[PDB]
Amino acid sequence: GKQSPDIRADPLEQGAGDQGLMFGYATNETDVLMPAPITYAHRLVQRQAEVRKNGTLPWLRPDAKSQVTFQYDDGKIVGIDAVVLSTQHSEEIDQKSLQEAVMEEIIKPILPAEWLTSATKFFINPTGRFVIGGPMGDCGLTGRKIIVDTYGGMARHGGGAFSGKDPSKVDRSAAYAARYVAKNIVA
Amino acid sequence: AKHLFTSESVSEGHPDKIADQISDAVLDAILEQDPKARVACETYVKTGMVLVGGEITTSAWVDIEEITRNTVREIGYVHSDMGFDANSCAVLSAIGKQSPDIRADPLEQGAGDQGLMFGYATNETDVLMPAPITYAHRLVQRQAEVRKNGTLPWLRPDAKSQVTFQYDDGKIVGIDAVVLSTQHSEEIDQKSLQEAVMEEIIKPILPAEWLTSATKFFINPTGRFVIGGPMGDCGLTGRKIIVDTYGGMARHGGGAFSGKDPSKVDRSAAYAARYVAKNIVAAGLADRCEIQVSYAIGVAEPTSIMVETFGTEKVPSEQLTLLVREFFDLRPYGLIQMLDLLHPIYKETAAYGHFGREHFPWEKTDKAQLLRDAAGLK
Amino acid sequence: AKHLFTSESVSEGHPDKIADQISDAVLDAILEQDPKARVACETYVKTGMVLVGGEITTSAWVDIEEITRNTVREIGYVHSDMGFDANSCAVLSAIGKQSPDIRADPLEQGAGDQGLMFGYATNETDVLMPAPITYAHRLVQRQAEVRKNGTLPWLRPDAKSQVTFQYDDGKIVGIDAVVLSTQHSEEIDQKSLQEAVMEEIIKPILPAEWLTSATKFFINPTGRFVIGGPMGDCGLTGRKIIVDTYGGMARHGGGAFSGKDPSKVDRSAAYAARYVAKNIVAAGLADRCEIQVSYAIGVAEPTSIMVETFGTEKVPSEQLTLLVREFFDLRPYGLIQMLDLLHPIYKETAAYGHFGREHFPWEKTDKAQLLRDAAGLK
Repeated sequence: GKQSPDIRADPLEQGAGDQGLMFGYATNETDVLMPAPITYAHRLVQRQAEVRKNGTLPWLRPDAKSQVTFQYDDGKIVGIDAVVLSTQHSEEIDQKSLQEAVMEEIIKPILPAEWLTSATKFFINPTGRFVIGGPMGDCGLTGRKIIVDTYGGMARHGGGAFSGKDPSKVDRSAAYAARYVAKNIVA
Repeated sequence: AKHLFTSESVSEGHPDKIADQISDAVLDAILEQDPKARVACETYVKTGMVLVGGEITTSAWVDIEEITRNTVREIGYVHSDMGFDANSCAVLSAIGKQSPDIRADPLEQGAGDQGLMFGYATNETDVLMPAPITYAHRLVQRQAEVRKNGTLPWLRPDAKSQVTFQYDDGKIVGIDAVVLSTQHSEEIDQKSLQEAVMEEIIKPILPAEWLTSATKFFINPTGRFVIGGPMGDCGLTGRKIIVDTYGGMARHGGGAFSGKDPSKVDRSAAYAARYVAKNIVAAGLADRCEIQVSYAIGVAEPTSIMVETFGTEKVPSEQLTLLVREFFDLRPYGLIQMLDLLHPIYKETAAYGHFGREHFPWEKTDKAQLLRDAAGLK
Repeated sequence: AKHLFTSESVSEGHPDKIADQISDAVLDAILEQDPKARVACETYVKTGMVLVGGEITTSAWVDIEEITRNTVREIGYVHSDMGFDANSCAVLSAIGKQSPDIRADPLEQGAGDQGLMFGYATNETDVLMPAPITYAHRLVQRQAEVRKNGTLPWLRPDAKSQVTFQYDDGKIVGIDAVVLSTQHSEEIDQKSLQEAVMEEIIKPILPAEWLTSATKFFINPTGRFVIGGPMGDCGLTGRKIIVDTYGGMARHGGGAFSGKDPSKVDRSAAYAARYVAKNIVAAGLADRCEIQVSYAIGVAEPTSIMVETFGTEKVPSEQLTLLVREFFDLRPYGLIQMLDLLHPIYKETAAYGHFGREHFPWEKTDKAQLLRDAAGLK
């Protein structure tokens, strides 16, 4: 539903267009001042898209999910306890060869080798074949993945979705601003 | 160590809560006929249409349009002057129904999908919930109660609340700001609305000792609120997850609840995590407890279980994790068995929070005594 | 040789006519900016939603939702009590817009699609149209006129009419049955509605000498008609083609008009066929004339031209077919050039028939004198 913009007070005195809660988080755990588990979770799926697009593994398909379980000890990471990488592929590739390729080409280049011990458990497509996915597999709505966007489970969240909102709405800009002040305080 | 904490809640007339109630109304209708059904319902609510979609694996027959119109009609949208009419709105169904199939151990079923679930419980309140979210729910719940019983006939379903509590050394000492945006009819003037809302909603709910002269009240700060509901803003299922569980007081896994059958760990495990978190606090093991359970799709046992007591535990932390694994069966089917979730009781849980109301299966503290004896606290 | 003939018409509030007006309102908006655009708009109207779809090849920017709401609002659907609200209805757009491309003879362009087009004209009426369809349109048009100007404020947009004429040796001698179903408000009682409709609609329109005692009037035969319009029944573009052109008096090719730009022969050739049929009758060549033009997609010249005079021709039939080819350029672009169809004038043509109203380019009898001289009838 498109409308028409209208047409003298102080611009900085504009009130918030809607109420809400915004949370910003920052920790010196990582270089980019972010929780470690969420960063490496993003690396795996980002690596999957990178490998699929450049042609290293042509049989990959866009849909993919990752899940990394980190083992802390006195507040410091000492290893990785479980890695889950569910990816959509084509019917051409067999299941056994998919696990070998995904492990060697996605998990190995990303995660540090010292964390992956023999006690680490890998779950690469635990169910089986994953050929038809994407929108057909499940419905998709805007703002249903807010936690994986911001920090994962490491930090509290206000509950306001980001995507599809212009900066004038505090549900998005204030969350960016809260992260901005949180990062500067830690930095 | 004074610090202000804020939590908010929305009424059942909010567009994001209409979708949640419609999704769970469909779920409850299916569970009445086929308790073992698989339901994943997503609802999109626009200015004049309701789009109900998802994938259903059941042998039950339900009339989506009849359920949707009845749900909206019960909320109180009866004519277009309110901005949405239940009797004259488009109800499109995109539901894809399938047929259930037909010997191993039922408790060994793997999780249908991966995800993170967080459970939280604190001895701050009687119901073992964060205080700010409970009173935020009270205001919007009081608004619906007053509107329906006829005390204030000029109220309309859509309403939002936001309460800012002033902590001091971890204890609440007052309320710093109260915001109550409500939808009304054009009959009532703005000045009389603020007097009535303050006297009839805020006063009966919030304790009088917290409301001092320094408390700031924002009752419809913008102005008139006549046309609201779906016309004012779009509504989607699962956009209000934080106001459902705990507000901002606790971390959240990111999985929506409404429209999902108990067989999906995105909902049952969150209830189960709250169940074990409430029992640990109720047993006196910790003042605050936070539980994280993680599942991998196709795997029965959780990939990780984390208990956090924020340094308020009466027993060593590594002992608590053993107790959680010993007593509570956290396998995906074990959650259903230990909570009896296969009943049509999810219509009521999609209105003013899934937690804190004692008439729910996951809000029972029955294993609290067993845990206390196991920990040897006498 | 007495025989009863019946024709019917529907008001602009009918669901099948709302879709036609919405489709042509979109067409007129596009033609104002890009006259050479290609528009094929299909509209589906349901209880609370309007779905506008089609393929557009233009460089123009239009707001479909604003156009649709304004069109429905002008009809008179303003609140949900009528069964449909223009301000609170879902307007979904499925329009697929493309970009126009950028040297042969323009008149040699082939037809964009194949089809059959029929044109008809008879000297029975002044406007050279069948009598039953003209008076059927008068009743519904009078109903809208009375409702809007405030003579009968309790009327509502939806209305249908049906008049049964009694012929005798090819001449009308009376009216045997009049049916006028109209939508009203719950305020008016049924008995008073029939007296008002009969006195204020049927009496001023139909000639008094035709309405004898044997004439049967059916004014809302069922009963109350309060909720109608889109809620009562679905509406689609092109479902009322017969009531648009001639009723049952003439054959029809089956191509819908509303929502199609003039470049498509499914609309322009039907206008052109009526144009040549009206001129032949206006020239005195025949009392009744029927023209069929058939195009093959990708071919300029029509595959077949048929003239039928029903044995009422003043010149040999094979001579008429030569005259039609000589004077009228029936190539797909020749129709536009000889009728000046590239103007936003199609909003008015989608309400009470595309034919019989003299303010239309295809209703002009300018080549009648030329045809009469060519046939050598002095």
